[PDB]
This record gives sequence, C-alpha cells and structure tokens, in this order.
Amino acid sequence: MEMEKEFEQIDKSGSWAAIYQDIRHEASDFPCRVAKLPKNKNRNRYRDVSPFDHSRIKLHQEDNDYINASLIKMEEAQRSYILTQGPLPNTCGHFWEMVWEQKSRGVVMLNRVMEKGSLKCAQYWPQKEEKEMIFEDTNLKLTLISEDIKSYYTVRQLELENLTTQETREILHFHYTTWPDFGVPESPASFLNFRFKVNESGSLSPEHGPVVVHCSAGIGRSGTYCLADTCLLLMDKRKDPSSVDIKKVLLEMRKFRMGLIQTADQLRFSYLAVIEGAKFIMGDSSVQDQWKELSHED
Ligand SMILES: O=C(O)C(=O)Nc1sc2c(c1C(=O)O)CCNC2
Ligand SMILES: [Cl-]
Repeated sequence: MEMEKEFEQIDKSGSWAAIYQDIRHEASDFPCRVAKLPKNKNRNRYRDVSPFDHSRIKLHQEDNDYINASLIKMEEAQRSYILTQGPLPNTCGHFWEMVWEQKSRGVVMLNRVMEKGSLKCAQYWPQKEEKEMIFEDTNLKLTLISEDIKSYYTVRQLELENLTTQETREILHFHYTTWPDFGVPESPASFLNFRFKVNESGSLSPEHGPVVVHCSAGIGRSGTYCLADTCLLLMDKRKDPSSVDIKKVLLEMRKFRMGLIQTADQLRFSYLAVIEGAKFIMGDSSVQDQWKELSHED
C-alpha cells in the first residue's frame, strides 16, 4: 500500500511532528464571526474552538440560532457528519434540538464527562431509565430505554420526543469510554471494533440525517474518528486502498471545521487504523472477529 509505505518512511525519519505541522499550516482559515458574537460567549466551551460561519449548523430558533457545531460534508465519499463540542450545562437543550432538527439517529461520543479532574462535557443524557430528562427551553424529552455496557464502550438506546408534536424517535448513543483526551485508542482493533458497531447500527444510512460526532471540543478525537471513517469508506467504494490520500482527506475535512486531529500521534493512529481496516474491505472478514477478541469487550 502506498499509504503503508509512506507510513514506514515517516516512522523511520521521525517526521510525524513535521508532517502534522505541515497540515496545520496548509489548513483552511475561514471566519467565525457568529461564534464570536458577545451573546454567544457562554455557548462556546473553548475560546479557540469555533465553527466556521459557512458550515455551522443553525438551530431553527428565531431567538438565537447558534450552536458550536459544524456540518462536515465529504462530497466524494458521499457522507456527512456533524461535529460539535461536548454540550455545556446551558446548551444541552440546543444539542438535542440540533439532533431533532437535523434528523440524526446516532450520536458518537468519544470522551467522558470527567477527564483528568475536569468537566469536559455536560451530563446531557439520562443515566437511569426512571429519571428522564426534560429540556424546557427547547421542549424536548429524553429517556434512557436500555444500554449495553462493554469493557471500553457503551451503546445506549434513547428515546427523544418533541413535546410540541408528541413525535418520538429512537436515538442510538455510541460512547467510547477509554479514549483519553489528546490521546489515541488502545489499538486499531479497539477503534475498528467500535467503528463497526456504529456503522452496523444503520445510524449512517442516508435516509437519516448526519451522525453527530463529538468529544470535548469536537475536533481532536472527533477528527481522528472521522478521518479514519471517511478514508475507509472511500477505499471501500473504490476497492482500491492505494487511491486514498489520507492527508488530502484531512485537509478537505478541515475546510468545514478547524483543528480536526489535535496531535501528531492522533494523525499516526489514523494511518494505522486505515491500514488495518483495509484488510476487511479487501475481503478478509475474519479480521472482524480478530478485532473483537483483541479489543477485550468483556
Ligand atoms: O476532546 C477532544 O478530543 C479535543 O479535541 N479536545 C480539545 S481541543 C482543544 C482543547 C481540548 C480539551 O478537551 O481541553 C483546549 C483548547 N484548545 C483546543
Ligand atoms: Cl460541562
């Protein structure tokens, strides 16, 4: 693979920092003036992480339509994502309003609520079936229906109801719980096993809205997951691993949201995950059971 030969070169020359810095220097720079308006200051988790104006998700509210969230539209791969920060205590209603209005059926969460003693994300979903959450500002109700706890990730079945219309939808919550902030997953196997659970759920089928992916800021771990997912989808559509330029795909994604992938090692993990995932795409299905065993779900 042209991609695994390049990987060997970068490793042998120790160029991951240099390669990653090159991507930071070439990355798009678009205005974020809605995100920077004074009235939106308390809707942003990080002052240095904002959505571009041209690709931000607008809430269908006449009052204030701003949420820190971006629509990544990968034209060639024919897949879209919504990347967003971990909701704040005052934006959990906005978050589920976005999920409703964009018709998403899956939420991919790559962080924990508390990491390194800090609250990196609000508790925006219910932890107990009998303690549903009501978001008064956006008139939404959220109920935990069931959850499937594995050793390093949890899948939750949620019911989201629009209280104005009494319409309900099932939302699937894919929660990767062992991915450290500014770090990498334990192995390509762990990551690819989790990715398969997401893809196999149907959450990314095109009759639904785009899947929501978030970490704490919605750029680092979110960017790593989304880069690997898009690259694998591309080589799956083509059945040609050598036709995929990972760095070019990352630069394309960064046209829609800043800072996707936050460390050089996350970039390196992206290569490893795509290289390993190519095995399943090119016709070795047994590697999926290998990944499940290697991930130690139990
Ligand atoms: O959650 C992630 O994977 C991620 O990108 N996090 C990021 S990105 C980012 C910060 C954080 C953080 O969580 O502290 C702090 C301020 N600058 C950029
Ligand atoms: Cl928080």
